[PDB]
Amino acid sequence: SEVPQVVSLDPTSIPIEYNTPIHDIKVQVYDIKGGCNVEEGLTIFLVNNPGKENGPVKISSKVNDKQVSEFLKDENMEKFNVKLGTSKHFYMFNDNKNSVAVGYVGCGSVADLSEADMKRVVLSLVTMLHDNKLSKLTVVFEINVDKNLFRFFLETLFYEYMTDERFKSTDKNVNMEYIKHLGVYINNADTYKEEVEKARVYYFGTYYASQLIAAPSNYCNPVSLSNAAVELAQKLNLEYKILGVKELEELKMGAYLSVGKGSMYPNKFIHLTYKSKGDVKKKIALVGKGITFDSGGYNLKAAPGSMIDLMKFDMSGCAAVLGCAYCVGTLKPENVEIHFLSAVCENMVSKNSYRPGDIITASNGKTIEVGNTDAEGRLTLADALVYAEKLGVDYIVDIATLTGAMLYSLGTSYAGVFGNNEELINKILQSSKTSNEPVWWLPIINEYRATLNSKYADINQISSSVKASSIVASLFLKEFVQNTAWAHIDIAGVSWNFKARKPKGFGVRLLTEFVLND
Amino acid sequence: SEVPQVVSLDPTSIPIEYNTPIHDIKVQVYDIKGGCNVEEGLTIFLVNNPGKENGPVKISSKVNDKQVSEFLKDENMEKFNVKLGTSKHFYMFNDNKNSVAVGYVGCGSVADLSEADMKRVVLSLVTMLHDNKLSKLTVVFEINVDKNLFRFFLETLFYEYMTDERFKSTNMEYIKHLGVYINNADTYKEEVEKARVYYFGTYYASQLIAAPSNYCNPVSLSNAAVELAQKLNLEYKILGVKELEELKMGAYLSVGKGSMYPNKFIHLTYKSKGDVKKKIALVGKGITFDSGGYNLKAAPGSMIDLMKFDMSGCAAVLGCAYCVGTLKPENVEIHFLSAVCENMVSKNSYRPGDIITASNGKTIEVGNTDAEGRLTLADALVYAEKLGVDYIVDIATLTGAMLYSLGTSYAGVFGNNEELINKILQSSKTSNEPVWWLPIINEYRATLNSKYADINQISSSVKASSIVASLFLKEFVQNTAWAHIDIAGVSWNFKARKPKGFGVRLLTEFVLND
Amino acid sequence: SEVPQVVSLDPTSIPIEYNTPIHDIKVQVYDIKGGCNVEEGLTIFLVNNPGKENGPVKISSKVNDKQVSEFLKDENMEKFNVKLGTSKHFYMFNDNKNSVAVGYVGCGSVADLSEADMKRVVLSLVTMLHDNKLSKLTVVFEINVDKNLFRFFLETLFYEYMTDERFKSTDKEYIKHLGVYINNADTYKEEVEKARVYYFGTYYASQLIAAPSNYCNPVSLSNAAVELAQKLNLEYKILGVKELEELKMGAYLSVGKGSMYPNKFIHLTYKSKGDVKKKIALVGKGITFDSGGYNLKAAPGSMIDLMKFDMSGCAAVLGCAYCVGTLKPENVEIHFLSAVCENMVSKNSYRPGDIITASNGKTIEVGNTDAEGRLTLADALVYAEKLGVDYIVDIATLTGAMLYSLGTSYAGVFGNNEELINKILQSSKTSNEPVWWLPIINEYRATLNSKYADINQISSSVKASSIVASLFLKEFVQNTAWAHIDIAGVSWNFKARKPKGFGVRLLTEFVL
Amino acid sequence: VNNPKENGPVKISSKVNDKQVSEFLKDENMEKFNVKLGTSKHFYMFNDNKNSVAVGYVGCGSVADLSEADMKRVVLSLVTMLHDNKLSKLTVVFE
Ligand SMILES: Nc1ccc(C(=O)N[C@@H](C(=O)NO)c2ccc(-n3cccn3)cc2)cc1
Ligand SMILES: Nc1ccc(C(=O)N[C@@H](C(=O)NO)c2ccc(-n3cccn3)cc2)cc1
Ligand SMILES: Nc1ccc(C(=O)N[C@@H](C(=O)NO)c2ccc(-n3cccn3)cc2)cc1
Ligand SMILES: [Zn+2]
Ligand SMILES: [Zn+2]
Ligand SMILES: [Zn+2]
Ligand SMILES: [Zn+2]
Ligand SMILES: [Zn+2]
Ligand SMILES: [Zn+2]
Repeated sequence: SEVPQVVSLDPTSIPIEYNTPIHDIKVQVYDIKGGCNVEEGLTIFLVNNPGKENGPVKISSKVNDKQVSEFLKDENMEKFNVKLGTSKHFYMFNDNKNSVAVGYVGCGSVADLSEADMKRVVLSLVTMLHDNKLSKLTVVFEINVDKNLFRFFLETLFYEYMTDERFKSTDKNVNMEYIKHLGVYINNADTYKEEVEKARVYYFGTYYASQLIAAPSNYCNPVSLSNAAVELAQKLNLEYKILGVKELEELKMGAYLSVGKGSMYPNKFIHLTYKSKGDVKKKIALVGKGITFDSGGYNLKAAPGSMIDLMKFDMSGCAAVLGCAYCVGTLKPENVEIHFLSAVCENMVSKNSYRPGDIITASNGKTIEVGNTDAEGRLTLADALVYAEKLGVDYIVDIATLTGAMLYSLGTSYAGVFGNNEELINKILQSSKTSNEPVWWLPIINEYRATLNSKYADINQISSSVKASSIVASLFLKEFVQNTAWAHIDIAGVSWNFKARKPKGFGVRLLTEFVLND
Repeated sequence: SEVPQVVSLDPTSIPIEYNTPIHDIKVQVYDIKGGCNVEEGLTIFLVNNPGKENGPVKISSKVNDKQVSEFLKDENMEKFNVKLGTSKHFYMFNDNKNSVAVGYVGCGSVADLSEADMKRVVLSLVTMLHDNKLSKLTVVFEINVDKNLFRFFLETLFYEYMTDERFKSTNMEYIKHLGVYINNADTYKEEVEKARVYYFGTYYASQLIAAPSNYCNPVSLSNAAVELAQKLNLEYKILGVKELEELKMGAYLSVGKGSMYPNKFIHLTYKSKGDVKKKIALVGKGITFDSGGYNLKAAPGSMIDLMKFDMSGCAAVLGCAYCVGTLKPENVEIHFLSAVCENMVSKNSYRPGDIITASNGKTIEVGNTDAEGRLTLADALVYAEKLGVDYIVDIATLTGAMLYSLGTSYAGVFGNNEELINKILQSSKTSNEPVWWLPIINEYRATLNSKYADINQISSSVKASSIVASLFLKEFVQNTAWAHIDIAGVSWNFKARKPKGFGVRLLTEFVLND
Repeated sequence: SEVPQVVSLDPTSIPIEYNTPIHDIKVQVYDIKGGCNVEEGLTIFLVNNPGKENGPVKISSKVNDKQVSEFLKDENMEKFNVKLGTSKHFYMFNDNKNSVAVGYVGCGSVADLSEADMKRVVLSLVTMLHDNKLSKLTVVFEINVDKNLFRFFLETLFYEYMTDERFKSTDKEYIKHLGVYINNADTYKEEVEKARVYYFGTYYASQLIAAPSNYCNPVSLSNAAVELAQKLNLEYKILGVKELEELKMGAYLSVGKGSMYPNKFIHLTYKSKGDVKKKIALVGKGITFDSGGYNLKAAPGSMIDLMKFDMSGCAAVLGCAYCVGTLKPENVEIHFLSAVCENMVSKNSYRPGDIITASNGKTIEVGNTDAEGRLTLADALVYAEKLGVDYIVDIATLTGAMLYSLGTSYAGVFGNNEELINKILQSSKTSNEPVWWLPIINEYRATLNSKYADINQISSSVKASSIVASLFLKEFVQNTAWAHIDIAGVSWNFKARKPKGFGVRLLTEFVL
Repeated sequence: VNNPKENGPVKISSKVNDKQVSEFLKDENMEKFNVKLGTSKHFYMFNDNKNSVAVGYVGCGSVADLSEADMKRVVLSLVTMLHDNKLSKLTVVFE
């Protein structure tokens, strides 16, 4: 529980902001049919023009104000177009003679708006919120979006609006003033109202996971992260248990322990549990990769493009699980038992570090020849999957920044999912669709399995020949699940937003939807 | 057209073996429910042991021979195990006193054998043949295979058995009879002659791919297509530089600029002898050699010595053309396309940064001359859609990124139509040439937005080169069903140091089963 | 104070030779207006020939010897030329009939000789000293040199003549007298002992730099500074980890985290005895060894075996402390600062991506553990400005890019004050340690803008790292004249396989 | 506009010969925007004539004597508004 220090200035806990300015925002949903009120703050219309590519702006919604309605006519709006991402700001006086702010965001020419498109819409909106000291934002939906897409709008709005300033001292912002009220005008409002607080919950679950990932490795270490996980479970009322080295030694988790050997921070295995109240019908184990930092070990990340400075994100799998625990813990689904697992450790270079060629013994008795100390993620997950299967669970779903090859496979937008079961994979894909976190199905090719045949150990950690590292890794993971439905989500490519220089908190909504939609 | 020479010793044609020793093999299929006759040749049993991993060998089938039956009892065969690929064969005299050879090949503990599993068995079997001077091989199937897997067995057996000696010189003779004992033999008989056809289509493509680039050039390869079309009776037309200039195929022509061999656009055609109901265009990448151009393949692992294989897509199309021309399917019109050229380093070569104009008017900013395949395919796809077809399917060793994606076993398929892709995937299953569906992610498309040209050839940032290339290709098909099969990883058999002839059976099953 | 050991054979102190064979050399300066006596030893004439490139040698000086004068006539000397660096030895009997050795060194055809020219002159002369068991060296200046260049001749003569054998278990006759014949001898005499002082300050810096990282560590080096301050008479204080924690020097401490050697902040002080009118703080980068950390110097050309030199800035300041401590200037107060530590790979090491907090409250996102010098200099600079000084000047082997900028001969100087830079440049001319002024380009500053911390350690795009580093440093000086001398390129003499001791004379001329 | 402090509020010094825009360019209204170098906002409104006018600002930082890299950032910020606007006339006021 106590975080070890080298100097007295070393942080002993990960700073966590629970009460975000977003949670202070009062969200009200009105039916657009009853007319719009252009009173205080900024009012933004989400407008499209089907068919006409980059067509003119036409405000369909009825506005309950003669001066604002006259301003927003068609003859005045024709000079602006609905190009996706386009925004405009308006200044005018209403019937009361008050300075009001009005504008719009282009939502393109396509009806059924996409998901990447919506993010561009949201980002465009956030630009209008930034550098402007508003108190209320009013969004008018002159487009049709299903309940899932609507919730996604708020989730993304909250997340992109929110700025992480935990580590600013002298460069904090002077002009950061979040709105206090959010008005939403949409048709058939009563069906969308339920999605607001669902969106707010998903927001923080994602934002919580984002905060953990964003925190540097000196702040976020195996101990402080486990402490933060405990603190989260306590606030939610989840059963929690943190296993230390002695307990892990008795469980004979040789793969997991070997990775953490070179670290000054003791291994910490996180095990949170949510037990729905009543007739538990589904038992689920969520496993997340929890490497607080990945130096690569003696196979040091010294090669160009290894991006060692980024490897604080290597606990994103773990962060996704904890963010989910919040959403699950808050929303309180019924008829489900969920285990949130993460074998947390740090991959470092030391006299105590494990060496290339070292043969270790996993907790299931299988001996593993280490071919590369930088392939540690599959080593920790191996023991984690054994732990998970021992729980007697129905579904085992691991999520991990496992292979860099994912950048060459699916890239930065789509995550890859592997598995040994077609129904479990289909549920992940279905959860991917409704959670609005894109994932693509990749194959586990058994012909490659022969390249893992060790001369001395039971199985090789890595392949010498096959360069399909994403599939080979899955072949390795597949060996540590004997008779349980298992899916593997590789989020190495999608976890970090290279453009925004911040985490996505990817997986939180996907996993939560996976649990809820079951 | 005559192949140009630097010296008189430079070859002017690709040597091709049309009449292979495989074609001389008489195949006989018997039903296993009746006992085996072990008179002549070599007799091999395909045996497994479900449950018992690496279990002992048990010959279930009754053998009509007293001396061989003693050999095949349980007490002697138990000393052998069924580990996948393991084999043993002994030489002995039968009841009449003739020298026969008997043995087995291990087929593992899993029932439903895969194709890689089946391939390993065949390899094990072929090793015994490369060490055999006799006349007959008899294979006894004590394992379960559907009609497709059995046909795949023969296809693979024929393909692996055959040895390419065109470039050798300067210990065996091929068998003349093949005996097969399998259950429900009468249903599998139809697959025998189909397999032999699929065999040569693959092996033909292999010969083209295996042929060095000094032998196989844009001229000699185009000549070979003519030679193939003439033997089959396919409408053929080879477009030269002047016609390609008039068609304004600027991307395609720019790639071949640095080559001493003129560009040759291959257009073969199979028209059914009736009412064409589906019209299909098959486009194949035809780079006879890929040096990479001024973006030279000098980085480690660039494998420039391998880049004769860069015409494998074309080889697949030609191989398919063989099968289609031979099998003669009905109600279909098929166009076999390949923009053939050579990517070389010269004063005449095209440069990085060059902006070129494709035949559809779109300008392309070249970011890397080693990405020449998509440039040639760009014009090839434009040519295809003008043909007015229902399906356009390109196949090409396009991206090395496939090696990190699916590897050397599975090829990747992209497309703009889900039904066409499903037809390809269904075709992958029956041909047993494995393909996995990969996504065209439209979010990446913005990275192809050039500052000066209409579209970028490559992305500066996004390293998912396999998806970006597909995004590029998609720009040259406007309103036609199009699929893209990336076979860069699967085309060459690195362990065996030879081509796979990948795509031939995949594409042929696609046209036939459609 | 006590140096930690892994094995008992690990050294606990930097061997230092204070009394070099150079110091036992009795130096005599005579005015040439009166003739040279070719009595004993080797006598070498420094000769020029204006206009002709490699023209003949003509010895102008009067020699108080009939036979040597006849030998040194024009008809005999014409077969030799004055090509810059050329040397010749002569054998002859003098008037009393004693075997004396005489010769010359070519000084080219150009009047105002440069420094590379003079070094070649000095080096060529040293060659005659190394293969000869001589007892006396007499140098006659038949060329024109200002008082400053003359001192440099002696400086370079002393430094190159001297051989460092501290780490030899083998070995293998320094001269005891040095005679100098020059016109206006009475003005050059004052430069004689000044050169000897500048010499050792330089040679002192060389010894510290040349000393391997197992000998010269944060503790042993800090001990040497204490030892140095004591042999002088400077107020000294070495801050250890506990007080540095209370001063909250988080950037500096993070770099030393992975080391077996505790951080040691060197703070020597020279306070004049009168009305201190200028207060100066000299900060030196003090990395006793630079492994690069988790961003290990594993790439080809990283020259990791050289990274013992990464304390050259500190060695320069200490060398300055010696010269200043010896010459004792008036009306000046000088603080000699150096945040000494070791950048190593360990479980305790700081990681890439780590956010640390400097002593001025600014949070820093570490992008590369091999950019540790600016991290240590940041806290050192905050400490420096707290002293309330007029000038803050740091000197450091900070960026390897300097080899691509100015190379190995010229050092780069950056700053936020133009008058301070001109004084540094002015010192470069008189110290004869070449320095070129480089710009701090504010357009690059945006590349140091961190997403989470106050400021980034490194830039993502811009490869002008020497400038980027300077932009980082500028953030830790709020309202004080500050100059930064990047000596990564000039610190090591790659051809001679030894340190240059660069910066010592430059800084001393700046103070004095 | 600049604010000699750092990322401080926007204050329009210039007198505007328009009652409606002057109301917009008031201190109470421009205070919500800051002068960070390159930051910009433009609004659309009707003037006294009831014509659609577009008004805005570009932040020129807190330093007086603008550099050359500084001016480019200002210009780019200005150019972005031109590329996203079907305007006919651009008016730049140098405060
Ligand atoms: N021989 C091998 C095979 C696979 C790997 C591999 O997949 N490494 C992982 C890793 O570090 N696991 O702990 C990996 C490397 C880079 C990235 N990466 C993700 C964004 C950028 N880079 C992700 C995962 C390494 C070495
Ligand atoms: N900037 C880029 C982007 C993509 C590529 C690329 O995919 N290149 C292709 C190619 O050169 N096609 O002609 C490629 C590279 C490697 C391989 N390869 C296949 C088996 C081994 N290597 C195949 C194709 C090259 C440069
Ligand atoms: N991404 C970066 C950017 C700059 C540096 C850098 O400045 N490295 C310095 C250094 O060691 N700082 O502590 C550096 C590197 C090489 C040399 N070098 C000097 C003689 C030869 N090489 C000197 C300094 C390192 C990594
Ligand atoms: Zn790793
Ligand atoms: Zn990892
Ligand atoms: Zn290429
Ligand atoms: Zn190619
Ligand atoms: Zn360094
Ligand atoms: Zn350094």
